[PDB]
Amino acid sequence: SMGFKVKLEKRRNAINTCLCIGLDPDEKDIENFMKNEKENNYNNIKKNLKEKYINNVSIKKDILLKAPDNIIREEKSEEFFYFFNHFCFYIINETNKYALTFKMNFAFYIPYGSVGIDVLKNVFDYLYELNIPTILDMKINDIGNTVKNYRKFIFEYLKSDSCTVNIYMGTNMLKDICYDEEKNKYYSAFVLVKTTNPDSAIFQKNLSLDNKQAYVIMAQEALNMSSYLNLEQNNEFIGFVVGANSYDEMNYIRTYFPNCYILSPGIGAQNGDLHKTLTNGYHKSYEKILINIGRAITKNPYPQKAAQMYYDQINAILKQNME
Amino acid sequence: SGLVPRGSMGFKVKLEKRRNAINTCLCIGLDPDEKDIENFMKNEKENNYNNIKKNLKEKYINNVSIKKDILLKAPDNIIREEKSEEFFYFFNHFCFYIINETNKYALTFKMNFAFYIPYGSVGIDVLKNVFDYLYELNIPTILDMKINDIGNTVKNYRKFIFEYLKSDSCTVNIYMGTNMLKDICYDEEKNKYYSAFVLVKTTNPDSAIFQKNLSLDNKQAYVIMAQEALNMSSYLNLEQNNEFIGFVVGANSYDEMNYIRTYFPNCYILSPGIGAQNGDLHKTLTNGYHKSYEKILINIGRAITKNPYPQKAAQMYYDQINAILKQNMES
Ligand SMILES: Nc1c(F)c(=O)[nH]c(=O)n1[C@@H]1O[C@H](COP(=O)(O)O)[C@@H](O)[C@H]1O
Ligand SMILES: Nc1c(F)c(=O)[nH]c(=O)n1[C@@H]1O[C@H](COP(=O)(O)O)[C@@H](O)[C@H]1O
Repeated sequence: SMGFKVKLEKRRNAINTCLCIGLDPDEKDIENFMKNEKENNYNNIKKNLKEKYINNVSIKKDILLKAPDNIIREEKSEEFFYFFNHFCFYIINETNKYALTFKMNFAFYIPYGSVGIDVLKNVFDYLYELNIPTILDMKINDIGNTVKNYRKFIFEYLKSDSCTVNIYMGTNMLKDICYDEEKNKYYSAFVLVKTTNPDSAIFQKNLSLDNKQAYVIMAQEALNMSSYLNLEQNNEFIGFVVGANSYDEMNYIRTYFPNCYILSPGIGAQNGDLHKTLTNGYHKSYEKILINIGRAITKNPYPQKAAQMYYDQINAILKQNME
Repeated sequence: SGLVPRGSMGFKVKLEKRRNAINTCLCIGLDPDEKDIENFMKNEKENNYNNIKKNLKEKYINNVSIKKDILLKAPDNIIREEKSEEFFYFFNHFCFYIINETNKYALTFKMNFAFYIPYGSVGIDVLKNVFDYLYELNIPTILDMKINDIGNTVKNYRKFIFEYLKSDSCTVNIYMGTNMLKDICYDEEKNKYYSAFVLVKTTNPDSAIFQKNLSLDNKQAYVIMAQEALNMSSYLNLEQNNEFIGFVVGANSYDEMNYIRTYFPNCYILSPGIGAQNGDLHKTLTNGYHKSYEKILINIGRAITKNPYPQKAAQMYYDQINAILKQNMES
């Protein structure tokens, strides 16, 4: 019942970081988990089985609760489901004490068909039980009638706190993403502003209007719609995705939108500079500058230590900025 | 087989061969909503499962991948013996019904992913059986998902769309950058090439705010984006491999349709917005006209799927399109 602004602030006060852990498991990660767990006699899956909230997931709980040794031989058709889900629970278990937010990119959960969407639901239920803020990164975009399906999937089925949105088609789509008039519900989102891909300048910087580059125009229009929807008063927000390799744009966005929520991917695997990113994007309410780190944690041999490393680096920078 | 392929190689070829046989550019959209599924279940109960019994006599239902056993059951037996499969069964049967009733008028079918996800996994199973079913019927397919991400991420969508569903094409939003197309329309590790349509001008009422108002070098953003897409298609050598990158241009965007067809004469256009939305068929098809009709796909979803007589609705659009194609050929 509390809005996302309030939930995020409360979590930030409890754990004192702005680390956002990205959970994007690829086929190799799942294969590697099954191989490593076969070698270490299922050390991590055995730990997963001891956690309280595994008893609360809603999809194929009985399969997940089985011993790894029983699955491989007598439930071959559930093997991929089992190891995929257990990899996700392992990462969450190892790293959640350091996380302000988890962000799950939908692309990683769909390419096997339905099975990965069951895993995704179980992941969102598990995070909900742990009371950890969630972002579903799906970069959704469509006309209003179609996009309402994503509002349902993301905010009703998964019970996500927030999602990502590409508003290139227009900003009117957000009326059917961030607001449900019949249910009188408000939801939060981050819109794409400046992205990490190497050619991101080709439309985001080269296109312009009124002496302002497209990324600035798009950030303004997203805030105009947030204001139209009265999201702030309802404890929700529309924020911006700004790449952690995009230092000038991060500085421009925080300078011209000093109150905005920013989500910043690109540190670690994509080699963004954490110091410049967090400094340029800084806000004393530092839930407003989420630093997403995916592969540098999930592909590290010791994800707890990887998360700790980034938690420590971030906190040192926040301390410097708090002066 | 290790021998040279004998079947169609490439979406361009698949589209042209079907267009030659059925003489239309109608694209039937299959976007079933919760009400559609509800209604089908209710109507079928009331007509003693007329349409599901028809579905069960079609041969290719025997070739779908997922829970075929369940789909082949008699509907009354589903209700009493497989109650937890009821929604899956009626959702998948509504789709087969629409496909059976309308496919003979369709150059291609476009399925919008959004309608298949909001129930969790169950709808993705339906989506896969739908693509399996259309594959068997050898009807060209489009998965409309407007995908976009960085390269490492988007490869997952390439896998889902082109390897798992075996779609012929998809829709893509290239606002993040054109280079994403290298990981969608091409697979370097397999030397495979796939087709896409990129968003150029969309039907939502505020579409001008970025697509028209933003500019570079005396060109509106939609022109910039179209050109970048075409440049990437050339770089990837798609057309030499019988694939293409085309454009989504809304059926209510007449000036832009004219511009696009004029300045990109041989491009593939996909145009939604007629029927349920405010598009005008005559104006759209006239501005986007190409003698290779398959380069101007006219998508109609709700005006067919929400019609109580879908075959006749499809026939009427097919007939109208053919009359307009005739006027534009010069009878
Ligand atoms: N949402 C994104 C953007 F808008 C963007 O400009 N760049 C991104 O990387 N992501 C996502 O952020 C994550 C980066 O993960 P990691 O590199 O493993 O740390 C992936 O989910 C990406 O798809
Ligand atoms: N892909 C689209 C565009 F880029 C666009 O500008 N406008 C659209 O309507 N669609 C899709 O086209 C279909 C319109 O369906 P119908 O109105 O029922 O005939 C839906 O799937 C829409 O999401």
